[PDB]
Amino acid sequence: PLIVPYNLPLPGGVVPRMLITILGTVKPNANRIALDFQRGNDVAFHFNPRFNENNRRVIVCNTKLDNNWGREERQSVFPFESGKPFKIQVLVEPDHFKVAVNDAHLLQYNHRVKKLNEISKLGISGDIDLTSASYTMI
Ligand SMILES: OC[C@H]1O[C@@H](O[C@H]2[C@H](O)[C@@H](O)[C@H](O)O[C@@H]2CO)[C@H](O)[C@@H](O)[C@H]1O
Ligand SMILES: [Cl-]
Repeated sequence: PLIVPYNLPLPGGVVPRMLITILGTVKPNANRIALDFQRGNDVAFHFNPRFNENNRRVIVCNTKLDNNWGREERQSVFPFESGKPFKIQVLVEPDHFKVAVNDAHLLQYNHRVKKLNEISKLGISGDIDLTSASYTMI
């Protein structure tokens, strides 16, 4: 019921205790999913499940500054499956984003962009049917 790519504004940026929840279903024969927490043109946190990178499934995380991608942090634990519904929860903590998928902790990503209050948009894209994109304070 939501258009993809989807832009979710994050008013006044992010802050510790902010929980962002994305519900969707992976399409059959999916290639990629991307969450992009943006600070203007910069990407503070790119969370990028890849379903077929040299016949491997991997999650690539990174930051884009001044149009340049930085050093990739790769996670081989891969909780997504083509055709299946998922929940991604991103909890903002003082020193990292903490990601859980389907209620199971997946990874953390240390804050490289430090102006948390300027990370004011989340872009959601890729091979999914998007059901819900929302946030709350815990
Ligand atoms: O780093 C995130 C970024 O990756 C780009 O692709 C990389 C690829 O991961 C790497 O193996 C290769 O050496 O360089 C490519 C270009 O930097 C994606 O194009 C981009 O969308 C992000 O996902
Ligand atoms: Cl910064």
